[PDB]
Amino acid sequence: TAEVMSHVTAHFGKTLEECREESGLSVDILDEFKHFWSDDFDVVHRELGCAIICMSNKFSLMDDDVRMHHVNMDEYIKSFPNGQVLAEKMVKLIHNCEKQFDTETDDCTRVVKVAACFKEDSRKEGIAPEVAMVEAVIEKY
Ligand SMILES: CCC/C=C\C=C\CCCCCCCCCO
Ligand SMILES: [Mg+2]
Repeated sequence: TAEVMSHVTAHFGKTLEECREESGLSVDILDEFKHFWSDDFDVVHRELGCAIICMSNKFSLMDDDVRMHHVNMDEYIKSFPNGQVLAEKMVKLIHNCEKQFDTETDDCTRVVKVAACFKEDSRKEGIAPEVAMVEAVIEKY
């Protein structure tokens, strides 16, 4: 659900700043990872794709070929409250996007294209949070 995705996003986003330099991702492109979900944030920059690799690697969410590791992704998602309701759908949805971009061999570019597809399909399927839901989780600390 969108509520569960808010919790996943809020945690996943904590590795933005440590990944910023190696990805070449300007603050001007993305200042806080929660804005990934803004209606009018365009998910396009190769640097954001590099950042997403870097952030995923932190939680072993990538397989040897820089695609989603399905098992580790499922385990990550179920580590959040009610995570089991989202885990099957989210893997299926991401993997479907990956197949559409399998002919992009540049890893950063492939991953940003996959991220954009995942955002769009997440809205269609009802698992996209609003920024305010993401902020509400972050704000409990
Ligand atoms: C991914 C869990 C954190 C929540 C939102 C972040 C979304 C951006 C990226 C979606 C996953 C992309 C990994 C697939 C790479 C295929 O080569
Ligand atoms: Mg490769």
